[PDB]
Amino acid sequence: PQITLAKRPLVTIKIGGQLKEALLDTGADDTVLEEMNLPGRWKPKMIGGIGGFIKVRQYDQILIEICGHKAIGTVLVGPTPVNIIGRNLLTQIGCTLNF
Amino acid sequence: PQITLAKRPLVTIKIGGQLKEALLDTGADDTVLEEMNLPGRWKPKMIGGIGGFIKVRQYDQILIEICGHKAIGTVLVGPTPVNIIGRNLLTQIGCTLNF
Ligand SMILES: CC(C)[C@H](NC(=O)[C@H](C)NC(=O)OCc1ccccc1)C(=O)N[C@@H](Cc1ccccc1)[C@@H](O)[C@H](O)[C@H](Cc1ccccc1)NC(=O)[C@@H](NC(=O)[C@H](C)NC(=O)OCc1ccccc1)C(C)C
Ligand SMILES: COc1ccc(Br)c(OC)c1C(=O)O
Ligand SMILES: COc1ccc(Br)c(OC)c1C(=O)O
Repeated sequence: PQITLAKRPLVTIKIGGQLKEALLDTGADDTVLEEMNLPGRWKPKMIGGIGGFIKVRQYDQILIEICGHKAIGTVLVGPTPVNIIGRNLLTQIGCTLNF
Repeated sequence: PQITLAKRPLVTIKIGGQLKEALLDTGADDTVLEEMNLPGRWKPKMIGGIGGFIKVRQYDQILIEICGHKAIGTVLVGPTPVNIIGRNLLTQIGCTLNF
């Protein structure tokens, strides 16, 4: 698809067997999801942005389906007000910026 | 151009008489620049990111050039570590996400 930016690029995703929306975010190095339960091991990490830092649980090898495209990578789960798809997954779905 | 996302989507911009690198940021509603002077009498504005909210300065009617594409709009200035080009400007230069 081609997505214009008059509105936030919020798209349907599937993760952990659940339908969610997430922001296709070219300004995010990493993928950061709203607090949710995922099974298995994780490691404590912190990530920084405009407000300072938040603490997140880092999960590896998480599958996310993004507009029907599969991506697998590292996902951080924590107190973000928006699910963020970062560049680690955007490259896997062949996402580019064009102008 | 077509910009892949293996690395940060940094491009050169011109603003306030200064050449700078900035992030083409689809996850940003607004454009936020590192501490600098801009012409005009600013208004206060709150913006929110990972880590919470910060208070920044809003300058309206600011000229910016982004890879040869001229734009005019509102630009925020505050304690960001990276110059961020947000959707308010990305739409003006005809920038889309594609996959
Ligand atoms: C999502 C993260 C992985 C992320 N950071 C990274 O990729 C790397 C690992 N971080 C990094 O390099 O951090 C270094 C450092 C360390 C300490 C503190 C400062 C910075 C990031 O925050 N990326 C942001 C840009 C940036 C990148 C590097 C360093 C600093 C910030 C935006 O691209 C990203 O798209 C976020 C997503 C977001 C939305 C809101 C809450 C949580 C996450 N957008 C934003 O931060 C923008 N906010 C918005 O667009 C919000 C949604 N709108 C808004 O504030 O509108 C005004 C409004 C407020 C209140 C009422 C009325 C209107 C901001 C740049 C303007
Ligand atoms: C550095 O500290 C953390 C980072 C991520 C997480 Br998740 C943490 O646990 C809540 C902690 C901590 O031990 O407080
Ligand atoms: C009013 O919309 C927002 C503005 C800034 C931020 Br930060 C928001 O959180 C993601 C929201 C929102 O929850 O929709």
